[PDB]
Amino acid sequence: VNSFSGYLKLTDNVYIKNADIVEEAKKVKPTVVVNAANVYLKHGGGVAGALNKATNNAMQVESDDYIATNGPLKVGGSCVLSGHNLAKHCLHVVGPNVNKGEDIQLLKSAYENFNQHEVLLAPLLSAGIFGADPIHSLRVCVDTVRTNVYLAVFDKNLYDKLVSSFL
Ligand SMILES: CCc1c[nH]c2ncnc(N3CCC[C@H](Cc4nc(C)no4)C3)c12
Repeated sequence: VNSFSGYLKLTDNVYIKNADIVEEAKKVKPTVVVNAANVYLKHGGGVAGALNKATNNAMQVESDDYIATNGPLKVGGSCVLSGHNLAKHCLHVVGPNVNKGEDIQLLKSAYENFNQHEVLLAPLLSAGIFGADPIHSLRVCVDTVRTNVYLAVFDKNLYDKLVSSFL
């Protein structure tokens, strides 16, 4: 038993809700919140900009130190950093950005990072400003992630299309 509420169960291990991941995060304090990161961990907009703003820019300060030490992430890769006031940990995962021409097949690799964590609060990778089809992202998610994932979908209209179209 865990503390997530109001989710619809899609599969054995994947759940979905219409929710603001920031507000969902501040209420659950999950062990892991996933950030929709880029390779530079520049949290300017989308999910990342929202999570970072909610941390009072502390996520960005920590991220800049991480990059200065380690260099950029790989597309499809991830790193674990602090969750600040939102979660114990933030898993920054780099899905491919279609608006940069990155290979959508890397989306499966991106979701594989979720399997290193037993339970996660997460957005749909490569959705939103990353330019992928969210219906496809949900499919790859269901077919790749084996751990328990609670997907927060900000847009109510999108949430309903994803549920109604889910096979
Ligand atoms: C500000 C956006 C936001 C606020 N609060 C949220 N809560 C859940 N999801 C959210 N996003 C919508 C946009 C796309 C994003 C997915 C994705 N961005 C990139 C790059 N690649 O994928 C997810 C949000």
